[PDB]
Amino acid sequence: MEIKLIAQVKTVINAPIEKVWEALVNPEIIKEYMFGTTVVSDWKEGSQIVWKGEWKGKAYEDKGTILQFNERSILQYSHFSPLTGKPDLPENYHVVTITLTALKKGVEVELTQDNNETEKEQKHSEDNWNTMLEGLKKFLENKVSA
Repeated sequence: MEIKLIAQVKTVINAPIEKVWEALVNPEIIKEYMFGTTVVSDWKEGSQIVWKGEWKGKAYEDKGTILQFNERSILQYSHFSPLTGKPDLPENYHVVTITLTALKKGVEVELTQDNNETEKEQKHSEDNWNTMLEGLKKFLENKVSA
C-alpha cells in the first residue's frame, strides 16, 4: 500500500505574475469571488488562516497554515475542513501546492491535490479545481470586455 491518487491541473494564462500572484494571496480579491467570506491572513510563512461562513444554519470555520512562502515563486499551504465530521485522523486532509512561473509568452500555473479516495473523487476534484481555474481565467480574461 502507499499514497493514493493525486489530482493535478494546469492552464496557460496570459497575465502578469504580480496580479496572478496577488489573486492567490489576497483576502480582498478572494472575497470578490465569494458572496461575503471573511478571509484573514498575514501573508507570510507559518501564518495561520481562518475562513468564516454559514452552513445549514450552523456556523463553521476552517483552519490551516502556510507550509512555505516564496515571494513570486512558490506557495504551499495545509488545509483542513471540519465539515468532514470524520474521526480524529489528520491524514483525512491534504496539502495544496501552487507553482507559478513567468514565461516569455505568459505565465504557466499548476495546482496539485493529494489524498483522493478514488478516481471518481480525483476526477471530482480535478473537475472542481478546473472550475476554479476556469472561473479565475473568466474573471482575469474579463479585461477583454473593456
